[PDB]
Amino acid sequence: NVSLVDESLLVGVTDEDRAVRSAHQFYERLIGLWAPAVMEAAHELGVFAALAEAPADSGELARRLDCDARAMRVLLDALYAYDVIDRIHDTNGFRYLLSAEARECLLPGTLFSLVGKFMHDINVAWPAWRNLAEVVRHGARDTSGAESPNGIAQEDYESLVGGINFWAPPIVTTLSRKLRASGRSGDATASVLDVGCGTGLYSQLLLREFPRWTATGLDVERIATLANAQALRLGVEERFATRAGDFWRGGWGTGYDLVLFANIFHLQTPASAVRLMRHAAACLAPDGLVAVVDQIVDADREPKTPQDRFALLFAASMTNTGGGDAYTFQEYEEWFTAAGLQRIETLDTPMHRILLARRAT
Amino acid sequence: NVSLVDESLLVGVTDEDRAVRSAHQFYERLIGLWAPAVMEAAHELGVFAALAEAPADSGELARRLDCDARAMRVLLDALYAYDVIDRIHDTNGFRYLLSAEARECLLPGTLFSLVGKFMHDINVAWPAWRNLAEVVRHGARDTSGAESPNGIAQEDYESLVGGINFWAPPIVTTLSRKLRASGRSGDATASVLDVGCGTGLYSQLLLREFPRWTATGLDVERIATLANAQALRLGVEERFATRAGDFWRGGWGTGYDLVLFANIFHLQTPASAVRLMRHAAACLAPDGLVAVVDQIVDADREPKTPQDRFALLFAASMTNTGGGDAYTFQEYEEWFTAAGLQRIETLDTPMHRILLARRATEPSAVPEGQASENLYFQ
Ligand SMILES: Nc1ncnc2c1ncn2[C@@H]1O[C@H](CSCC[C@H](N)C(=O)O)[C@@H](O)[C@H]1O
Ligand SMILES: Nc1ncnc2c1ncn2[C@@H]1O[C@H](CSCC[C@H](N)C(=O)O)[C@@H](O)[C@H]1O
Repeated sequence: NVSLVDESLLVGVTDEDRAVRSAHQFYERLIGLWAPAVMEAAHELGVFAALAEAPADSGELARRLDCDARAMRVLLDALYAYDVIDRIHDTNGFRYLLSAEARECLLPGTLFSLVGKFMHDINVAWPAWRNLAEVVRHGARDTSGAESPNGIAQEDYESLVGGINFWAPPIVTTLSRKLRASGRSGDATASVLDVGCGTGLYSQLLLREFPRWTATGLDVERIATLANAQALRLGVEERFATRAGDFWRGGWGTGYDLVLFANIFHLQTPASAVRLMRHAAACLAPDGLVAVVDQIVDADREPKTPQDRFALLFAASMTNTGGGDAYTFQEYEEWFTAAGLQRIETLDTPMHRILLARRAT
Repeated sequence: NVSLVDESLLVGVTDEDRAVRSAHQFYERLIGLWAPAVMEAAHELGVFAALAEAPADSGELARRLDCDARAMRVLLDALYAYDVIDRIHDTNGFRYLLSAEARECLLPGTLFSLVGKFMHDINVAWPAWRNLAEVVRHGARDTSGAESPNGIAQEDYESLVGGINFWAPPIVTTLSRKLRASGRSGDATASVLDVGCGTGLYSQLLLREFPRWTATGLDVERIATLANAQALRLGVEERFATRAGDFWRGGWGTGYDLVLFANIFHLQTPASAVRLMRHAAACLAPDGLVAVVDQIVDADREPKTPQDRFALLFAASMTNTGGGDAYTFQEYEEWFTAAGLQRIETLDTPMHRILLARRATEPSAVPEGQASENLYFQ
């Protein structure tokens, strides 16, 4: 399906055979470089927007985009080989197009658009990844020698946050099922705090699921603007508010039934993480919950499941961009304890775990 | 498996379900960026050589390599997540180490070392891949409009040729099995021409398989130097020779029983490809064979098999580096016909296909004469 090596043709177990087999497997990993390069170049050239507007043969698309015809065929067939675009082959030749699901992912301004991820890679991640050895040499450390938090800046998040909206629906449906099995129902009011809310999608999907709930997102000015616009598109604006500014300044509020941290703790240092956890505990209502949605692994750091394997890789993505980590269950439990909280649930999602915690006293 | 997404937790019915599912699959493809970055950084830092010398925990490796302890933990655990390095468990914890098979791939100077591929990526391919958009805009067409061959240069091949040695053994095993099944044997004299031989591994492995054969490798002088050294390493130097120079000149000799083109045609334009095929036919014994080993796909260009999917991607790798293609079976058949050859076999290998061609047996359906000549010139 995805394989680039016909492994059925790598046979034997002599030392030579095993070395050759490993070399092919390592080469296949190395050529994983090619997929973001192809996809991100296609984005830069306007390929996806053009295919959505009108399906096209490769020569026609090259003319429309002022590109070389042969190179465009090569690029389009590579995108088809990655299952990113569709292609019809009949007696008239080839026509390239987007499926509805691909359109949602590849065009700007849709709910699940990956354009912000493409742009994050182009502008931030790809130059950093080429310098990874330097950061490993020197450490993700500040001028005083202390661990630094992750370095992705608010202006970079303006793109990236929309590009990670796709994570939210599986996470929110898993969380919502558990909250309903926890006696939290529709028709009862509750207040949510979404710390570092990004576009606000996690909050906004909760608002759709729980029609009497309200939610408040904390994020920086320009991100809060994005989040309010998205709430309006989703029809939950009357129950979604933002509180713009650096969340380290406080002004979070109190009485929250749910405090959500999605994709926040991996940005922290241990010192900043424990502070955030204590802040969260202080704003909880009686019977409130903290939900951490993150790349979380056991201290053994064994890649036993896809979520564990992704967490170990995500830690490298954090180091690449200046700090943070994929923290361990044991670390979260330490932070919970320090904040007077106790972990009560762990739920798996496609690429994350949800940890739920509540006040012990 | 080695998936990075737990796809059992993604639904796929509604339009929103399916968009979310595709976005996770596309994201998984995008984060393929991270693996070469981690592996190539580890090479630059000396990780693989150090682990081969002495297995160590992250903190010990950080000390030995003058790196930060936490960042080294992050790097090594990522390599472990990619199955590139292993663990050995002690009563007090574990160390990282390389398996025997991984050592052969990750250390410099071994026969199957990927180091030359790491360095090709670092020096050439990484920066090119981020400029891919501008190369698609302009194409490989020269100032006069004609397509250019691939632009990877001799200085680049000094690293890359050793870094692709790993492809050769499965290919040579498959080729040799077909040669023997067809009647060839190693206790009779035969001559092989290896055009653009690189390190010479393909013809050197053939020389080990067929102990009375000889082989001549064609390449530029700095690569021929590598090939002669490797022939000595493999014990076949008495039957392996090189001829340095631009192989597009032709005049390759006479009487060759086998003319091998491994990883050559994808570098070509259609014009240079047909010229090479004609040079091959001109040097072939009456019963000789041409073997093309390349990224080859049907004209339907459908990603049905791994080899098809890799070929379509490899075409992009050629465009990335200035020219060439993953050519189709039908294009090779054009070139065989233009050279008086006929395809007789197609064989699959892990990431390639082998085409075998012999001298044609039947004449063109168009009789000799001016009309045939005019068709030829057009
Ligand atoms: N000190 C700080 N104050 C406010 N927002 C912050 C912050 N540090 C990080 N953030 C915000 O935290 C978010 C991290 S990305 C995650 C966004 C969202 N929770 C999601 O999972 O999709 C960004 O929107 C970023 O601007
Ligand atoms: N015009 C030319 N004349 C001579 N050698 C050339 C050439 N163009 C390319 N080459 C050589 O062709 C090789 C291409 S890489 C393939 C090497 C080998 N056949 C293998 O498959 O491993 C390089 O060694 C390069 O130096």
